[PDB]
Amino acid sequence: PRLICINDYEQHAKSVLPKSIYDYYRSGANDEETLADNIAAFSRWKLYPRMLRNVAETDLSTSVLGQRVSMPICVGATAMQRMAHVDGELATVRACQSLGTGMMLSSWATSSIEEVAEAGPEALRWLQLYIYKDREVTKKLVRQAEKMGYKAIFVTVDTPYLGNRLDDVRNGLAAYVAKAIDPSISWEDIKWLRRLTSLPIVAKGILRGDDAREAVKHGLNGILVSNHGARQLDGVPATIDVLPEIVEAVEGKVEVFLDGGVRKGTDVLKALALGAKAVFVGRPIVWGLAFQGEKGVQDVLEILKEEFRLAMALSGCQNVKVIDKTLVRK
Amino acid sequence: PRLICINDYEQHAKSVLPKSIYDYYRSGANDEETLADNIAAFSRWKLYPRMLRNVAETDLSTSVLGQRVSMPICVGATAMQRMAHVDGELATVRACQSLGTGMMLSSWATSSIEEVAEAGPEALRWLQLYIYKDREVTKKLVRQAEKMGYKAIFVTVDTPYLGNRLDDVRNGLAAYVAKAIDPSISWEDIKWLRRLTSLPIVAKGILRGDDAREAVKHGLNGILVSNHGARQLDGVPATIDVLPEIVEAVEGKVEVFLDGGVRKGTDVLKALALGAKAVFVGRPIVWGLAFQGEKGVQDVLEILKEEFRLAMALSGCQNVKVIDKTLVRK
Amino acid sequence: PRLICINDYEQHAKSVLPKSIYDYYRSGANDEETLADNIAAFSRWKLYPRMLRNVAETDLSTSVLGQRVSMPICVGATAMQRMAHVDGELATVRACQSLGTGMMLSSWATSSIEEVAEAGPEALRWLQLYIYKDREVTKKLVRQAEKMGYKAIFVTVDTPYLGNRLDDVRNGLAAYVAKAIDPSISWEDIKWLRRLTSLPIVAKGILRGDDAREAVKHGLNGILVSNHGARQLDGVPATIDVLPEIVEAVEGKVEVFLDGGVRKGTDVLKALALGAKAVFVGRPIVWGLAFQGEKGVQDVLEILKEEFRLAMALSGCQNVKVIDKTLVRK
Amino acid sequence: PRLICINDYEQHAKSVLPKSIYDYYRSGANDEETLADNIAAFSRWKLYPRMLRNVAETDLSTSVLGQRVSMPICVGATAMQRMAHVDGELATVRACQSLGTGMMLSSWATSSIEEVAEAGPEALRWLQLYIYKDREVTKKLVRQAEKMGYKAIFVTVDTPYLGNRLDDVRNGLAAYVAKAIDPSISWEDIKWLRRLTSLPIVAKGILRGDDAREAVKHGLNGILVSNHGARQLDGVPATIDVLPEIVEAVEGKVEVFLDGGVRKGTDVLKALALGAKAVFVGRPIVWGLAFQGEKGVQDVLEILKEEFRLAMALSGCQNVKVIDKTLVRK
Ligand SMILES: Cc1cc2nc3c(=O)[nH]c(=O)nc-3n(C[C@H](O)[C@H](O)[C@H](O)COP(=O)(O)O)c2cc1C
Ligand SMILES: Cc1cc2nc3c(=O)[nH]c(=O)nc-3n(C[C@H](O)[C@H](O)[C@H](O)COP(=O)(O)O)c2cc1C
Ligand SMILES: Cc1cc2nc3c(=O)[nH]c(=O)nc-3n(C[C@H](O)[C@H](O)[C@H](O)COP(=O)(O)O)c2cc1C
Ligand SMILES: Cc1cc2nc3c(=O)[nH]c(=O)nc-3n(C[C@H](O)[C@H](O)[C@H](O)COP(=O)(O)O)c2cc1C
Ligand SMILES: CCCOc1ncccc1CN(C)c1ccc2n[nH]c(C(=O)O)c2c1
Ligand SMILES: CCCOc1ncccc1CN(C)c1ccc2n[nH]c(C(=O)O)c2c1
Ligand SMILES: CCCOc1ncccc1CN(C)c1ccc2n[nH]c(C(=O)O)c2c1
Ligand SMILES: CCCOc1ncccc1CN(C)c1ccc2n[nH]c(C(=O)O)c2c1
Repeated sequence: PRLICINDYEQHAKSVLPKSIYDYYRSGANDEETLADNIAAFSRWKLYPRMLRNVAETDLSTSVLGQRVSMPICVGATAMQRMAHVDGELATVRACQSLGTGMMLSSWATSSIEEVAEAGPEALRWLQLYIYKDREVTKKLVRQAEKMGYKAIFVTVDTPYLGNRLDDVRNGLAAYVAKAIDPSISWEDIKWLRRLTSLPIVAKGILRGDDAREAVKHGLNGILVSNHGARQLDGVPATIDVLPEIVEAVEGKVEVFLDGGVRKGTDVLKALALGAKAVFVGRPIVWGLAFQGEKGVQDVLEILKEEFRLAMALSGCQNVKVIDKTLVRK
Repeated sequence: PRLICINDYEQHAKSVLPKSIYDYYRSGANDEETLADNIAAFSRWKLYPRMLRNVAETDLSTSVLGQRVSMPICVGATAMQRMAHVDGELATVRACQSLGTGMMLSSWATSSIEEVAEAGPEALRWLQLYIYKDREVTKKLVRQAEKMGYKAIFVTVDTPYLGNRLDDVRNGLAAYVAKAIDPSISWEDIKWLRRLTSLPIVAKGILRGDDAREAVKHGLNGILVSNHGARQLDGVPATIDVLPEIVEAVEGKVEVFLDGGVRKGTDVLKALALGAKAVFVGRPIVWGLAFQGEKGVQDVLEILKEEFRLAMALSGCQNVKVIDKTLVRK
Repeated sequence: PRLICINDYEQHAKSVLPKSIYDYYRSGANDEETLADNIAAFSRWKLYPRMLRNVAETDLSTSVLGQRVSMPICVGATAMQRMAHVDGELATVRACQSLGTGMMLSSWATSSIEEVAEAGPEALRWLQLYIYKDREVTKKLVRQAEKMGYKAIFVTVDTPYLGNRLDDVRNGLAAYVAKAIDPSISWEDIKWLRRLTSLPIVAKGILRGDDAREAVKHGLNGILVSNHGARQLDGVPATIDVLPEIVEAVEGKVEVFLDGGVRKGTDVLKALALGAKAVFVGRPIVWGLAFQGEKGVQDVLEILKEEFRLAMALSGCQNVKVIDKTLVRK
Repeated sequence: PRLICINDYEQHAKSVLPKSIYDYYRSGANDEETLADNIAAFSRWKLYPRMLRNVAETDLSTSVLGQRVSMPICVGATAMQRMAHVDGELATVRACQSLGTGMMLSSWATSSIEEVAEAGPEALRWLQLYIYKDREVTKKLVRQAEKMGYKAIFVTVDTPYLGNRLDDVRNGLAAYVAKAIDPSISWEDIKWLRRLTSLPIVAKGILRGDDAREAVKHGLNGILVSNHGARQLDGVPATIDVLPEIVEAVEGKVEVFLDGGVRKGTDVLKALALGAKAVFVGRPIVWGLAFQGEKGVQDVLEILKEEFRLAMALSGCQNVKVIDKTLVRK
């Protein structure tokens, strides 16, 4: 069928995936208050476009942690991509290479670090890391990322335990993940990881300014403002609503990124107006895989790219450097 | 059937137009957040009527850019009127002549500038203009408007590219329009147009006070606060909500007008209380054409006129000069 | 059937009245924004009950314009009561006599001033007045009210013209009323009426503090904060929301009353906490007549009385003198 | 069936109880505005979790009125437990003994004070008291609570009369309760009860800071911020919304508790962040009994315990002493 926006990709995925797999991907934690809010919050921020600026030649390119990208829209870590499409993470990395954007690989990816680097040798690639109770396997992942040309580590800090998604309980794996992830992870473990690698490290899952300041103090290189796609603690705010406090807190010392609820080009524009360098998408990528593997991911990323180009042009922004805080008001 | 308010005209149009044509007229951009808000915002502004003022002889007349009109309710530019009714823009201009109000003719009208002036020789007529990549045809339209007795140019400034209306993609023309409209349009092109004609020029599609001030600085003669009927950038505010900032910004130097969401006489009263000189209606006119051509447009304009008369009388306003800011609070 | 609250009476009335008659009674003006708000606004004001006050002997009695009543809940003027029940206004006045509360008789009542006084000789009775273009018949009504033992005039000031209720247009009388009511009514006509009678006069339909102050300056004896049951100008605020401004404006010089949306005993308590002396009910009385004439009106008034007694007791109020502004917050 | 959250227990109870019994348990007063708000209010308070704190060993234990409990989640008084399950209050007290939390026994319990103490000899048990018109039976209950090892009296102060639950009227007992409960109860009766027993006394049903201060002045030992599960006066605020004012008012002199709307572990966390020592649950316990008596109550309490453990861990709280006001914002 004819899919023209990200919601059409979700609707198609619901129509072709087994219910248990669609529910795993769609679900948030508990009553899904934050899942609704990640989307509703973007709608509350209103755009104040400038007219007559000359937007004939819109340039979406930017950089993430010193590496050039084609657009401020990157693929976030999502476990279990092979349940959406046989090609899983290799399909995703091939789409990212085509688009000129970066892929954050889950540390629970079915495809190995090496396999993804072999499928996307020229793709910008980052590794998402959990600090596992087994620090030997944690270290081995970081060293493999270094050796295979990955350009940053995104350490997930909001998952001492996995969240309670009610459909997953109504429909093994979760127990095996709980056995592996360390609930004792502290700032001392961040000091260890900062000593372990010279790669840029981003703290993924920060929601408070004081924690963002502590990440800067520990010599990390970025914050990804994230509520884990509303899958961890329900009743946290929308990421777009905490973004301004986090940008204020880090005083320009490190790049700030956002995920959670990005579905449209205007969502990207609002996040950049509030000070994010770039945004990451989770579920939209899975819906792309479910439609048509590599070509479906490419289509989702091209829809977001073109929606973002149009939103930039209609708001009077030739390039991402002129996106400013006066474009948005809540 | 018996149609007694503007929403009844829309419902009738949905019942008789081909789905693709109804959807073209009804649709807003993307998720249609602004389309809903243009209407909902009017409901948030509450009326504080004065009693016992003597409203036996209500006078709705006013002026637009120095020309007398019967009511502060005028017809906005809407392309493709011949898809609603065979008589298209000639039906509309004949209704405007009957009512004593003005018609803004789209520059993509099926009827020529001359043909409309021949159908409505005594009608107040304005030309809506896009600055086309072809500046020769742009100049020719302005000269034809001058020669055929049009009294102002409304230059549309919010359309460097056309918006993404999802139903139009689900259901050629849009490509031909994208080929013609210039995305490079800047304030330098406004200086060119201000030098090209002595007619009054109104900037249509301003949403920011700073842009309104720049339009005054370039010697334009009015601002039409407009989000293009919520068809361009989705997630901009409702026009009624940005109107007060724009009125404040221009410090009484030029007339300020409003379109977007006007469906009822109380909408007209709220816009005038917040400082608009007059309001324009888009979609209601198309629904009038779909019902009964000239007589349907006349009926829609008479419903709005009489709703407005009643709202003025119930709020204690004998004429538009006594409509003041204390009538409304958000 | 078993009707235990005012909404059950409405539901029963919808089930037994001809659609055109139910719609006439239920309807508000235009899109019915104020009709919804008159009810929703009461829900936004929250109650802060005091505990342990000794509410064994609750006393609901008060006074209206110097006359004792059994409860601060009185019957408002509603035209056309004989369309709900053959006994119409005689049923209503007999119920008011039983309850010990007052009845405001519409000046468009089917039963004459004399007939109502004959049915309810010991009932507290007031006359609602329109200043008719025919000042002779206006004067004759006031003199008949004086002669037949009525204790006040409620002059309706929000109806220069009748409102636009869409169902009445979809389903004669309205034209005959428009022919009779004077749209020229001004404060000069209030000076005339204040000279015409020594009875207490209440201005019914004031929504602004400045108009309330003008009513005090003209020697009127009360304000009834009213939007005519949301049937006149749509998009005015809820009466409960403007009540505090009007109470503030009159500085205790005259009694302030409220109608619009009273359906429950807690509505009565909120209006008294915000400074109203008493409240009036319109539609609930008509639903009572539709159920069972006099006995139905008596039942509606007894439900409101007992709901109000319970709300007073649960909030720690022994009598209406201890109802204070700290009981409510918006 | 597989019940994994408290709402699933309610849905199951609706499926197995007679409608009249389900409606008795579910219902709130009048239009049930407060019943909806007790739940909606928790959703408006947002959580600001701290990351990287080391939550490997979460400790939920606390104390209530000097007695250790396993978790800050206790069973509130609910009359008529034997209508949900044959074992009624004996099932409930056996579940509380298993969990290591306390049970507040209704003074209208079917099981006697002695019978409950015999079923749960090692359970933490409190008596909820009404001051009955018969002060002899009131005194006898307090003495029996003392003799049978109960550790506090919760005196209910928001019930001079029972509330108006509309389904109970649509579907005897209520008349017998109205005959027994004294509407004259004042602060003088609290002085009497404070002289009658040396047990800790908690005032249950306070919604105002000034009343909370008066309870402290009368030598009571705690406040239970309660609106009686929204069953008394409708249109009072949600308990979570008045909690902060009550905590502020008592200046740390006495413990403050909350009930009303607790359904999830994040509700418990929000109440403790705003200064409650512990929370009580009413309806969830009845749904547990309806499912499977003692084992159903145990399951409900274990679901709340584990939800609360997870919410504490995901918010960076090792124990209840580190739960602070910066975790929440409205
Ligand atoms: C199915 C699924 C699997 C995910 N797996 C991971 C993971 O393994 N590691 C991780 O750090 N984040 C994971 N996330 C969270 C995402 O990285 C990101 O925070 C979130 O998906 C963004 O929200 P969105 O889905 O609304 O874009 C996952 C999210 C989803 C929906
Ligand atoms: C079907 C349609 C066609 C339109 N065509 C034009 C156009 O050619 N030029 C223009 O400046 N505005 C155009 N507009 C925008 C209107 O001039 C106006 O901004 C808008 O219709 C007002 O909102 P309303 O439809 O809620 O009244 C169009 C709007 C619609 C709905
Ligand atoms: C059917 C109907 C007839 C009414 N007739 C009159 C009238 O003749 N004169 C008048 O002053 N107000 C009239 N009112 C307005 C009421 O006096 C009062 O303002 C309103 O009914 C109160 O709102 P409620 O219906 O929500 O209680 C009427 C209202 C209704 C619903
Ligand atoms: C069916 C039912 C019976 C109750 N019986 C009593 C009672 O006998 N005494 C009392 O003090 N509170 C009683 N309550 C109120 C509870 O103690 C508590 O305030 C309320 O249930 C908490 O709200 P929740 O049900 O949302 O948890 C009762 C509540 C319900 C729902
Ligand atoms: C149909 C697939 C069901 O896959 C699961 N079901 C239950 C639990 C875990 C998984 C998958 N795994 C291994 C992970 C691993 C790390 C993760 N980080 N975040 C998430 C998430 O889902 O939000 C993670 C999921
Ligand atoms: C059934 C008719 C489909 O007509 C189209 N369909 C798609 C694209 C364009 C058109 C019509 N044309 C030529 C224009 C021209 C200028 C415009 N300015 N604003 C609009 C608008 O629709 O908001 C414009 C539309
Ligand atoms: C089925 C009955 C239809 O009765 C009508 N139908 C239409 C118009 C008038 C009436 C009734 N009349 C005579 C009046 C007279 C004075 C009034 N003041 N307020 C109202 C009101 O309805 O709000 C009034 C109605
Ligand atoms: C199917 C059972 C219907 O039980 C009733 N029906 C109506 C009235 C009373 C009861 C039960 N009784 C004796 C009590 C006694 C004290 C109470 N305190 N609060 C409540 C409450 O329901 O909120 C109370 C109920």
